[PDB]
Amino acid sequence: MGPGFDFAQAIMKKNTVIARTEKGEFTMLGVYDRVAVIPTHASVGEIIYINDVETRVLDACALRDLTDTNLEITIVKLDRNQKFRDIRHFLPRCEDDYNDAVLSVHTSKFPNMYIPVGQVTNYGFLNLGGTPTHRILMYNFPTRAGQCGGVVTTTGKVIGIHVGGNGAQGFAAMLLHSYFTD
Repeated sequence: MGPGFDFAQAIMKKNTVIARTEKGEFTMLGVYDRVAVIPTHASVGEIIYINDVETRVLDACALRDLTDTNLEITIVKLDRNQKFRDIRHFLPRCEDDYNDAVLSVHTSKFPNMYIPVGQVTNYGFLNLGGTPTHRILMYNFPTRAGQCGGVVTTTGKVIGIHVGGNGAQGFAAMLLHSYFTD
């Protein structure tokens, strides 16, 4: 409807796949080459389904900060025959607050879903499903089951992936450029 949705749509159309694990179906953001991200609570194993195709996981790393606190991001390298468009230049370098964000989801349950969530706070610490978690972004939208892995964007930036909610607020794990240096 506007330049926010334009950016979100551009990311969804080229940089997302449907990931299925034994814990559910997730929006999965491809970042570069065969590297993607998913919430750690997806419990990625040796095999994952990508757009309903059996795919070997070449590597999976559940990220933690240097205090050994959960970040709720898992970086996955996929045994896929095709690379993602490189979107690492759209990743923020530092922790920050944002205006006018969009949360975009693409699953069997929620195809082509875009939500204008508005103001995004650098919330920091969250007890997420009983797990202490850092670098949490917060938006005042009542997000629901099926939205985990959803991409949070502003015009020009891919800033996080949706990892939970409490019925009134939604929470995303930050994406930082420094996670994806090679």
